[PDB]
Amino acid sequence: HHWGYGKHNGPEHWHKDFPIAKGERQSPVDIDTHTAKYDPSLKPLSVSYDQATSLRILNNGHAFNVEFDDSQDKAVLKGGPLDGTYRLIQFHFHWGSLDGQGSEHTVDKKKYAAELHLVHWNTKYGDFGKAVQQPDGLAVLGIFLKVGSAKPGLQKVVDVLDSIKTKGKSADFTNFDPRGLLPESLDYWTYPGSLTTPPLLECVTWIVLKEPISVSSEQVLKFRKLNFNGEGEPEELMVDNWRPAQPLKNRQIKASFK
Ligand SMILES: CN1CCN(C(=O)c2ccc(S(N)(=O)=O)cc2)C[C@@H]1Cc1ccccc1
Ligand SMILES: [Zn+2]
Repeated sequence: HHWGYGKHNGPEHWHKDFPIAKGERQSPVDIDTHTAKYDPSLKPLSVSYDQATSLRILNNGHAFNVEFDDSQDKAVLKGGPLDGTYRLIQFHFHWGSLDGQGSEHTVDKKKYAAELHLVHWNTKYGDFGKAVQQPDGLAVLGIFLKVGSAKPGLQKVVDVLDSIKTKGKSADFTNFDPRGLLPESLDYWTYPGSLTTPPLLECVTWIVLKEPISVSSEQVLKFRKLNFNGEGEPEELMVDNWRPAQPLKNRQIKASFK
């Protein structure tokens, strides 16, 4: 009876195995755009993905992860609110059963069709497993997806999903360039939070881009053909793999822009 996104094991149940679910810096949150304060001391974000080495794509039963070689400073996130150098380890998405839901963060209570999480760890902690034990261990770059025009740099991801339909399937996924998933603007909101899945560790500096990317209805439909289940198990479509907004509590969301 493991955690997931069903009626019996979904987000309202997680606190029983992961009591930090009710903690003081849980993610995601609603971004109230009128209350977020411009912080003119925030620096521009530095996204340095030119030497990124993608390796593999994995259906983990909760989402799919595009994994990178993080054994050197190849694809890194710096600046913005961050002190030091954060290495890209993987990206994944959260999405809905319908275009009107799927994002984890909301903006003035608006839900987007999906949300991309580019996950990075602070190199001062040496490995990802050590970093998630620290309050400044991770930086997750969050990008909203809306349905409209296709995102050409997403199609190589969409086209491999048939090969990883079920939990535990992986596929080679070399030479994928995550720069093709970014919007034009790097304007962002930032706040201290958590992993949005168990173990819900309070180790993330969230950086949420204001500008969503557009994907096509056909691209997101292909996300919704994935399976939560393993091969030869009853089919349960991988949809609505998002945690809803959690209480902001004693936190301030800062804006990089006016
Ligand atoms: C390493 N795994 C397995 C997968 N996972 C994560 O690494 C992770 C990353 C990003 C997010 S998010 N949606 O961007 O906030 C959520 C979870 C969870 C988990 C983390 C973990 C940490 C310590 C002990 C055991 C497991
Ligand atoms: Zn995520």
